[PDB]
Amino acid sequence: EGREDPQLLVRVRGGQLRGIRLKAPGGPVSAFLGIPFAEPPVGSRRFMPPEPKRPWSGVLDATTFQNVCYQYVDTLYPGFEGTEMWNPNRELSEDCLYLNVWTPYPRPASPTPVLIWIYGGGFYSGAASLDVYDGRFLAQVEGAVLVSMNYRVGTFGFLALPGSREAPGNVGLLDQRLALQWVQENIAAFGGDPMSVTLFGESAGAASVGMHILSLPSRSLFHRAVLQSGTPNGPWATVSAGEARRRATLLARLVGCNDTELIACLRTRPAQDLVDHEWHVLPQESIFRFSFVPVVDGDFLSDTPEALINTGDFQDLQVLVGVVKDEGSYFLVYGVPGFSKDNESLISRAQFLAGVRIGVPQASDLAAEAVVLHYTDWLHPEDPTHLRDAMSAVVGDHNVVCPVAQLAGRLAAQGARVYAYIFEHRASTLTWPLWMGVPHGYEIEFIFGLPLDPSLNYTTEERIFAQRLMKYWTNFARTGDPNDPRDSKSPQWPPYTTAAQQYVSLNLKPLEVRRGLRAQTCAFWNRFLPKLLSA
Amino acid sequence: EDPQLLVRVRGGQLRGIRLKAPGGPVSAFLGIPFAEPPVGSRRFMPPEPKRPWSGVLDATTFQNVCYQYVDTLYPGFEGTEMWNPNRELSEDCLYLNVWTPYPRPASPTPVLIWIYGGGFYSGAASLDVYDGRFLAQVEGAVLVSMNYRVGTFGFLALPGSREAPGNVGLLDQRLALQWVQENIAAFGGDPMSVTLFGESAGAASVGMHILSLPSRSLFHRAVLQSGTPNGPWATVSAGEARRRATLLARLVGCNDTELIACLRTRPAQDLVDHEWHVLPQESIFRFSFVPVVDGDFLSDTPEALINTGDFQDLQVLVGVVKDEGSYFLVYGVPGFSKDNESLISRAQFLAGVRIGVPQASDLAAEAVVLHYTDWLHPEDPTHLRDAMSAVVGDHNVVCPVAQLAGRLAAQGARVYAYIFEHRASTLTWPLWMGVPHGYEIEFIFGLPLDPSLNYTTEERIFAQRLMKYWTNFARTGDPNDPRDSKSPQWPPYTTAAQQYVSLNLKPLEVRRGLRAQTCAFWNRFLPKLLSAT
Ligand SMILES: NC(=O)c1cc[n+](COC[n+]2ccc(/C=N/O)cc2/C=N/O)cc1
Ligand SMILES: NC(=O)c1cc[n+](COC[n+]2ccc(/C=N/O)cc2/C=N/O)cc1
Repeated sequence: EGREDPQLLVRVRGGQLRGIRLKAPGGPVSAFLGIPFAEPPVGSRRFMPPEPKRPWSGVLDATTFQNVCYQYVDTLYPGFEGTEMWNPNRELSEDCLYLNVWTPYPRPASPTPVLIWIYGGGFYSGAASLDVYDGRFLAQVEGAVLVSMNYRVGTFGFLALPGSREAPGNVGLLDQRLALQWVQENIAAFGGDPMSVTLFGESAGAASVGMHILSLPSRSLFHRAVLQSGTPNGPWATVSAGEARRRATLLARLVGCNDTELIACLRTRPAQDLVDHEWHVLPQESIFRFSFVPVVDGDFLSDTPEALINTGDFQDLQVLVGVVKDEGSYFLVYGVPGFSKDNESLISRAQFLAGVRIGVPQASDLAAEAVVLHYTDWLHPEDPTHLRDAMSAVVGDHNVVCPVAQLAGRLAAQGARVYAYIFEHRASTLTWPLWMGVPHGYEIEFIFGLPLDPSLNYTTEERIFAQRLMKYWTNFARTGDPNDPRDSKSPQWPPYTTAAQQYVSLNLKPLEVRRGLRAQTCAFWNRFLPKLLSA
Repeated sequence: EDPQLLVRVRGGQLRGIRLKAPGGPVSAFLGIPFAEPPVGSRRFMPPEPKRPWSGVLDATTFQNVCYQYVDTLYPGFEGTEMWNPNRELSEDCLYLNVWTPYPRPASPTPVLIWIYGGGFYSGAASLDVYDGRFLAQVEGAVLVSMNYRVGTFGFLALPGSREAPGNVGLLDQRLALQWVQENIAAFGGDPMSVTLFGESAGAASVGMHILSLPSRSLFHRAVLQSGTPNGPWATVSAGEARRRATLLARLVGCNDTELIACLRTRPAQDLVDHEWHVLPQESIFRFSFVPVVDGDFLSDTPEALINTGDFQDLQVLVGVVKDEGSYFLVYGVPGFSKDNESLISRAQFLAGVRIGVPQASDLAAEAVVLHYTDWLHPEDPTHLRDAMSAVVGDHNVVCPVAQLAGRLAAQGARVYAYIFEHRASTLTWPLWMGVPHGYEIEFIFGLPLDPSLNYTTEERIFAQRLMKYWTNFARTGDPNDPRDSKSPQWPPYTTAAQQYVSLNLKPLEVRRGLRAQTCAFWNRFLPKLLSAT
């Protein structure tokens, strides 16, 4: 204070922050990285809801990203950029309840709609500091205020002994909520408009967006929601209390540990230890299942997300939801024998039948067989390309595409304004093999405008496309309508309705309007497969 | 005394009639007895060979139609009456007809034996659509069609009983086949090129002869139009037969002997009267008295027999029409009538599915419903109505044909498949029914060649192709024109390629996968579903 840049000093409820002038392609952005928003959920506060960050004295340095929440680091393909980019890029620490604010520089004159990013990562990983989450471009180019919060992933954030006091579960969501509160209270200090807060996120982040939609206390904290390749409903995003309990207790067992005693013990265990074992607690060989995820606690989540979407009403809600061309593929290389990033993963019907059990771990044989039955191309039932692609499709449809359909469906049905997309563009920079197509999580860098960074080798059409997506997103943030209110030479993105089921393709090509998110196959997943469990 | 019209078969002498076919004359020997009238004590009994007769049996007129339900749902309406008996009903109806070229062909000629449909409860070999004159004249075929007992008379089985062993309508047919073997040379027929062909139940029977050992020496090729021995309707288990028999017997006021005797006492029409009360569910495309897995004629389930059989010295021509199921929707599926577009509501669809797949558990019905629902257009009646048509067609004919065509090929039979896509210009059912069950027969039999029938000339030409495929198939085991390169070729249906041709007014187009996905559902998952629940 005195010699430094007047435009980078902001006070927030917790006290004084000094941010950083960051270079974006189009010019400078204000950045306030690693702002604490909670008391470090450390020591005795492990598993506990976050507590509001106690005000600090002097100026907090908000110039660099803070610690990433303690998490499993993926090491299946070490060195590989396609997994590296998701890996923590800051120190792993339980003290990681920090959030990031990008805004134009200078900060916007008039209150500016807020985008709050919630990262995915299966609820066991992710960090708002990942390069693909860099909000400088949306800040710079769209003049948006962008906020991303770390929240506790894995056990630290989602280990629950439901009903207990010391590990009530969902605290990762509560961290998220707490940041959302933080934005309400503090965002105006940055020229953010607390009255125009959009949540967007992807994979688990989307599920988290969704759960905020579905959780009353969160509802007053944002106005519009974007769920990219994630939904709070679906087989992966939550667990029953019983399952949470069973997993928490087994994880306990596995590290050597009445809920207090158990949790107390868990709290004496080193972070790493918990991480080291978080994945041993899954009931089956699974892909796209994660150990510690939001629990249906009958608190944060009053009931199952399934119920909550089926029955709640979503009047004041505008929701942009969508999927990528290939939700499944990514998950295939991490547990489905046959699959790899290093070959074309042409599998056998055996390997498929197998992968279906892994992909749909919750399936009884009959269910699994229905899956196989549905996805087999009965012309080419032995066809490795088809089976590989089917396997992709199964995992993607089951965990992402169909829940998204269900979600957009029920949401529209219940008077929410829903825009739907399928993002069909494969980053020209993608390092995954062509077979994986546009895999889970690979629209994010476009939404964020990474292509705008010339030093990132994206093609010029990827820059144009990036701005387009950024337009959509920020338009949607701004108005609850991704559409450019002026510009109408460009085709409209109709709301997804139950009657029309319209959604747009997001390619390099202009918006193509399609009907039915896998309407047919999703009938299978959303309508039939449930009934096949009931017997 | 035209000696062309004069044949001596084993049983004595026949006087045929010289019939005019559009391109010349044919010898028709109609009303030829091939079994002792299955009357009186003989009712429900296997047919015994007709006793020899004195003098010259007038064989110029069709004989009685086997005693069957006459359909009344739309009286006077050509669309239904065309299937109704066009002769006097009578249990005394074990006669076959032979058309031949006139003159009697010089060299032994491939015989096609037609087995009519009629759900095993009706049909007759005298109906115009089974007129063998065209195939005799145009294609030089010796064409035989028998009557075989239908309904209770042909198929009321008290399995294991002496006096209603079951499958006697099939035995009737087997007898006609023996009769052809024993007699057809006398007509110029080649008892070494006998091709059975038939539709609906006529196909199931054709298939049942494929599946029945005694029948195998009685034909070489088989053509199964729009029906199969496998599948939901063509057979019943012994227990279900017994059940329906005993039930029918209850309904007409009656150990097996003591019961059959009583059924024996009953005027035909009394049996026919109650023939329908005996279906376990409010069904469609389900018939009360059908061949029974008796462990005898059918040593095991057609599925068992088609899964496990060896079929490598067998050629089969199988196919379906575009709308197998539609026809059946008007006969018990609320909301369907030939007298509107039958645009149904979602509810009527879920309902018209427990009637179409009557044996479905709610789960299986739901399975069917979710499968057939166009989720882009979930409530659009045009779809629901077509899906209904589809459900019933696929369930009953298409997919059964699929499994059959698949199993036969797998197990070494040479198989040709088709989907018949041409709707007759003269069709009397409304358009929404498309190409209903049964409506390729007119074409195969070459009826469009009779100019007085007001078939378009493009249909005349089509009929001719079909007759040519069928008779080529009859001649050679291969429907393809054995000299004629300007194609395309009808490839054998194989389990790999699953190729089959559309028969329509365009040239053959080869499609692959006979509703592969949908039949997957029907032939793979549905069994598993009910096979648990
Ligand atoms: N802690 C866990 O539950 C866990 C940890 C690691 N994996 C495997 O990491 C592979 N991987 C890598 C990236 C993603 C994407 N997440 O949004 C998902 C996955 C999981 N597939 O089953 C699964 C579960
Ligand atoms: N005896 C019976 O089981 C019976 C009698 C009459 N019908 C009604 O006739 C309508 N109909 C008319 C023609 C056909 C075609 N058969 O190949 C089939 C059907 C049956 N649909 O459920 C059905 C069963």
